[PDB]
Amino acid sequence: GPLGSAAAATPAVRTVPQYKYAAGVRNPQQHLNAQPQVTMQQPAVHVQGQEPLTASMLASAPPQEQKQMLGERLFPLIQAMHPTLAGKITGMLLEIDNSELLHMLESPESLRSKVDEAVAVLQAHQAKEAAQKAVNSATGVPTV
Repeated sequence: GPLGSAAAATPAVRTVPQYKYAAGVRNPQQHLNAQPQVTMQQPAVHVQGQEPLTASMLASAPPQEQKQMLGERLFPLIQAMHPTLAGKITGMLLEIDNSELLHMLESPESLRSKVDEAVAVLQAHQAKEAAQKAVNSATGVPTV
């Protein structure tokens, strides 16, 4: 790496790291009939809306909301990823394990994978046994 941010030691700064570790534990059958272009496994969902919120968006406001839109502007965006399951997801992303707060700002996919994952954590902390008694740690008058 050029600067002292990450650590991977790879001159291949063109492609993204292989985050998909395909283990060869399964039985490698034939099914080698996939030569032409595959149009399946991908619905007809084009991009009609605008650019969503993520790490890229965060880096778009270095001297502005570099540490804000990550969990204070993503709210209207999460509702898209999850059935209006937001309201706390991204807001949590500014207080989660902290590692998700870092990865989300460093990857245009982390903010999404860590958000969706934080959802599993939000639901487990919502109406579950993770009910908090402290009501003074909450917000008072919502700003705009």
